[PDB]
Amino acid sequence: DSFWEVGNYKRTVKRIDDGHRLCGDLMNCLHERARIEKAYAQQLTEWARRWRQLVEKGPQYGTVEKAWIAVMSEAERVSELHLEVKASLMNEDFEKIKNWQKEAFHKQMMGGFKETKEAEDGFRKAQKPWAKKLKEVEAAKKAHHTACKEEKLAISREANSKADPSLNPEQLKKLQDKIEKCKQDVLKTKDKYEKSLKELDQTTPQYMENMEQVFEQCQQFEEKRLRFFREVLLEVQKHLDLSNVASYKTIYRELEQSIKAADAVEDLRWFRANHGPGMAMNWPQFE
Amino acid sequence: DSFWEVGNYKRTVKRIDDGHRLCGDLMNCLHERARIEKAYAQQLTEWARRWRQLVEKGPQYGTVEKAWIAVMSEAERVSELHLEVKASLMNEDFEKIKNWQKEAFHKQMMGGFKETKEAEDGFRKAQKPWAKKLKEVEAAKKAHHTACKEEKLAISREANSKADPSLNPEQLKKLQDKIEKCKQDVLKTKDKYEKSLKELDQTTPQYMENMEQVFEQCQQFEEKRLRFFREVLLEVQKHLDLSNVASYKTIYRELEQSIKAADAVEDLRWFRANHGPGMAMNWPQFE
Ligand SMILES: [Ca+2]
Ligand SMILES: [Ca+2]
Ligand SMILES: [Cl-]
Ligand SMILES: [Cl-]
Repeated sequence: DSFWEVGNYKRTVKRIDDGHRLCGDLMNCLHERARIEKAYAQQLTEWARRWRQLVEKGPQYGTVEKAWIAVMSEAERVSELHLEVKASLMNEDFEKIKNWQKEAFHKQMMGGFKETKEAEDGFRKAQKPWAKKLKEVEAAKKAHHTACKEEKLAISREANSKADPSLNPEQLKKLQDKIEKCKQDVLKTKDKYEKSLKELDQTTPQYMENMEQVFEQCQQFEEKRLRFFREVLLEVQKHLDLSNVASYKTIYRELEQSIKAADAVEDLRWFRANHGPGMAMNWPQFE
Repeated sequence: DSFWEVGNYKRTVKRIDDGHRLCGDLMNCLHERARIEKAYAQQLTEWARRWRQLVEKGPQYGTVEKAWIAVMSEAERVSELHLEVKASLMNEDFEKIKNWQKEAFHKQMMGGFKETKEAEDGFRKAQKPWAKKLKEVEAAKKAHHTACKEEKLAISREANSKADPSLNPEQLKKLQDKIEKCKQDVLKTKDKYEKSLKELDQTTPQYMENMEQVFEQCQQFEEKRLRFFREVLLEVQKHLDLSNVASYKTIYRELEQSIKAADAVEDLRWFRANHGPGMAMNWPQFE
């Protein structure tokens, strides 16, 4: 069926509540992910703390130890970034939505929202006249299609004397009497039936305005929401994007640094002077 | 105290068994790293399957819907990357260390490594001659400082003769013989104490030389593990680095462009003509 048909704006008004619903959704969606971003960061700092300790108590000293611990550090510094994502999603994006939802929706006392009950009210009194003066027409339709069908009944019960030569005098008098009263009956109904249509076609213009006038407002409101989503999702896109960052490559430019700084020659060197033949020795002498 | 003191070559030998353990530690270190990269991916893909349904089943249609879902996609393509890390870590870095750690370590039929019992036996082979040559000197020490101190007591037997005209020169002869007997036990022992040292010096150049080769043979083997750790870690750093990854930057340049394609006007135009004043209508007529 059509929107212009009485009470079919229902699905345009329903979009309002759906709008409020789509806010909470976009919030939970962001939040639920923000929680995952922290889950990763937390697992990294925990892991780092674990091995930064295991390596410490480990038997592996020297420059290699530093090169090793450099990875525990990268894990931490990565956690710092991902731990920043979380906040960037909640403190900014999430809230920026929560606020928009309140400054756009107002919970009516009874139920639903103000801007929802208003659209309904608006559409109603913007369709009322075209609906009421649609009853005059419809009440005239079943008033004419009842008389116009009543005419054929007279035309039928008029030739009922083609077999029975009964009271012919009183017959052709009454038969041609009812078909005449029915002639004006169908004509007077059509006359008042054409009127109702005029009375409606005159209500149409004003009805075409008030409706679209109430509808246009909804579109504008929905626009503010759509354009708002494109605005938030973009920010979110930048809060997830770590490729377009400089501090990221840094973490992996310095990791390569520390690892390369592992001079094996220098390690064996140290070990040679502290545990190897490089140690002093009181060679046995006369006492 | 010093490495050159007999037996004090354990620290440099214990280094061997440590080298093995260390490998096992670094393997667990990487395994736990990837195991987290996996859990992080699993959480992402499931976050996608989670909301990719809620959005498609939700009241959010049109371009804005696509822009929204566009996020789920980035959440998947990212998860896919961290899964490449898990594999790279376990299939290469890990399987590499494990492989190396077995090709350089062979457990005995008794326990311990063939290379552990390799250096120890080697050290003893080069130190035994020096040790046994020293055990003689050590005995000569409790040989000269046993007759030389035995000499000092011989003077006591004479010093005690200051106010005791006891025996005759007959006894003086008994203490007079110790002049050409006790003194000999000091000049003959000190003479041999010389030999023990002189002869030991003939067994120290060959001693250090030999003791050196063994130690260097450890420096060689140890070097291999060190340089290996460097080679490995370098690769590991590269398997964790998503900075210089072509696919990574693309993910977001693609997400962003997808969100910018979210035309608000596009969605609006559609609704008005599908549920609004745009819909056609059978304006009442004569029947
Ligand atoms: Ca250590
Ligand atoms: Ca949908
Ligand atoms: Cl409220
Ligand atoms: Cl209220």
